Amino acid sequence: TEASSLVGKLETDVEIKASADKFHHMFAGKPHHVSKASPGNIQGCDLHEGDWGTVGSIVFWNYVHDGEAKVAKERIEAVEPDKNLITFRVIEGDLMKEYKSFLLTIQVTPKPGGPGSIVHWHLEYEKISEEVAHPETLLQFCVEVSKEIDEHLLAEE
Repeated sequence: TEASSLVGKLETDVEIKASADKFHHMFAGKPHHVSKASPGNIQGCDLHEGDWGTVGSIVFWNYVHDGEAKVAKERIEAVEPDKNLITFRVIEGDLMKEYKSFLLTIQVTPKPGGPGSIVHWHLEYEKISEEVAHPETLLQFCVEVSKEIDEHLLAEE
């Protein structure tokens, strides 16, 4: 049958130990990062608290994973402050070579109970063609972010 509509989607739910409240906390102007010992340290402007206006925000997340420098190129498409929702748009052209549009939305809310929060991954992507698209790659992207963000929040106060 193939992707008859060519739009494909995949939805997965990852469980985290990180509090949804503690995740939601990143949308506030204090995630803990200070330019200290800097009376005028020139190295560019340190990436601080979001002042990009939330929607339309383009930020880059850079991390080292297995010795490789991994960077995520993203654009905020939509954010629910009350529902704790964040929609990521792919901007990287590399991923655009398999999907002519890829949108992934995550929502972190309490689900098992209390601090137990589940991250709902909602992925929607338009196949350029079937053999061209590889659903595998999105899941790997999701899992590697899930574990990082969870542990990064656990690693912090």
